[PDB]
Amino acid sequence: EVANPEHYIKHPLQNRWALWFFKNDKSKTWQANLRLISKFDTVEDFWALYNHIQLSSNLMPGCDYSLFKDGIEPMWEDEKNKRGGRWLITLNKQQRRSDLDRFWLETLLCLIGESFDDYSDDVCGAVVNVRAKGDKIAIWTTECENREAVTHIGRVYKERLGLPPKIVIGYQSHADTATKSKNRFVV
Ligand SMILES: CNc1nc2nc(-c3ccc(P(=O)(O)O)cc3)n(CCOc3ccc(Cl)cc3)c2c(=O)[nH]1
Repeated sequence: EVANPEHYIKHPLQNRWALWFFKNDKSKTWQANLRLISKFDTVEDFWALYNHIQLSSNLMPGCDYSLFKDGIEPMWEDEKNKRGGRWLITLNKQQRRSDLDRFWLETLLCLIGESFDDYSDDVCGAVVNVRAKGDKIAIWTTECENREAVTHIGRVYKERLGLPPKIVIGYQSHADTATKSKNRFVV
């Protein structure tokens, strides 16, 4: 006597995500430049979000997007972030053209579609940096000492972007990034 959900039910993601924007407006404190766009926990709502906002390639230099599981703030300071690190994809300025938007989207669909299976717990979120000096996309993991997790994650990622095995990508811990110029792991 009830309706068959398939038709009218939204498709719930395994997690609620929060999309954040950072605009480099040099006359404000960094923490205050970072602002929450919106949150979503369903497939339909993700596409509503993605489609109504600018492609990463059309953001001006010094701006960022990032997507984090709800309750993880997208900064080193977060409880789930302080012991962690990231897989860094350094894109040059010719890959802003052919790669950026599809690397970022693939990243988004990796997070919310939980492509890391078991390891999906160690995932916190991801960041795309638009810079004049060449762009960045990073995946944040929770613990920079879970080698089995960190490296399987980084390897599924590399594969999921379609990167050839010539290209190596490195994982830096947050404590190193936050204090320094170097990779804990490479794939
Ligand atoms: C003490 N508070 C604090 N300051 C920070 N400064 C950075 C940071 C890291 C790298 C670069 P770069 O690529 O220009 O070299 C610039 C700044 N971060 C890391 C997060 O960055 C994010 C940027 C944008 C978004 Cl949408 C999310 C995170 C933090 C942070 O986590 N906490």
